[PDB]
Amino acid sequence: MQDVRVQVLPEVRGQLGGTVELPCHLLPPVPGLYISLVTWQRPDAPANHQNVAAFHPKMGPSFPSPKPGSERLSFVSAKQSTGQDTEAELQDATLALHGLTVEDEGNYTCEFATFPKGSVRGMTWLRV
Amino acid sequence: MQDVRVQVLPEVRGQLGGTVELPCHLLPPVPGLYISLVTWQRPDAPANHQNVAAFHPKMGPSFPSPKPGSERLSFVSAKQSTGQDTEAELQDATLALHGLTVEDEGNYTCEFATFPKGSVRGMTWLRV
Ligand SMILES: [Cl-]
Ligand SMILES: [Cl-]
Ligand SMILES: [Mg+2]
Ligand SMILES: [Mg+2]
Repeated sequence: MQDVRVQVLPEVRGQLGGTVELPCHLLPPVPGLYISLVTWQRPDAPANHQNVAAFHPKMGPSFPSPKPGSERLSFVSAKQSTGQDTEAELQDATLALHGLTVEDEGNYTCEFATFPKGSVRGMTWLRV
Repeated sequence: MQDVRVQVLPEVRGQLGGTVELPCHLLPPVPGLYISLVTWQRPDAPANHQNVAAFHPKMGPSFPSPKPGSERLSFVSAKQSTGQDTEAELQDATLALHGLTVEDEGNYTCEFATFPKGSVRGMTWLRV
């Protein structure tokens, strides 16, 4: 079973008041690897305020910080299961920020909690 | 819903050739918080070799580094579900190292991947 790694861009440039995407993908495809969770964190934030977005395969997204907050964040492509007919897909963890503010600038870390490989991460600087 | 934090000791002293435990507990009890995964990492290791142990609620433990490796690691108290009669318990992520070697010394990070709160961690220096 191959190791997995988090593919990101090192820097993304956004426009104030606009939307920007932070690509994040778990590579390569590894049959049998289970993605238990994905999170986005601001690693330079106070330690108890690092998590800004999370995604669970069965329960979907959460946004455990008021800023940027649910209203200004979306998982662009991640899918949760909503019934017997639908399966989760967390491999593309790309995050969008909406209504960009100056306080949104900085480092963002995309982390996949996987089994059996454990947790792996990649970091992007959002420049606004 | 209260934030959760990882409770650890800052330093644990082991004896060469012996067993040592690294306590790790997710606090406080939070009704509704789901623990998706726990991992133990060596944060000072090369980046692609940080994960040394993982625990999934349904699939149990994995040890994605040859050292210390499965033979020399155990989750002291974590429980997986093994059927309809049993439920997982990951809140106590305490790790034991066995047959301690000098190469085992250093920082160990215990991380819980939770929903909806995201991923939180605590770090302990194992002194041997
Ligand atoms: Cl590999
Ligand atoms: Cl709180
Ligand atoms: Mg928070
Ligand atoms: Mg490995």
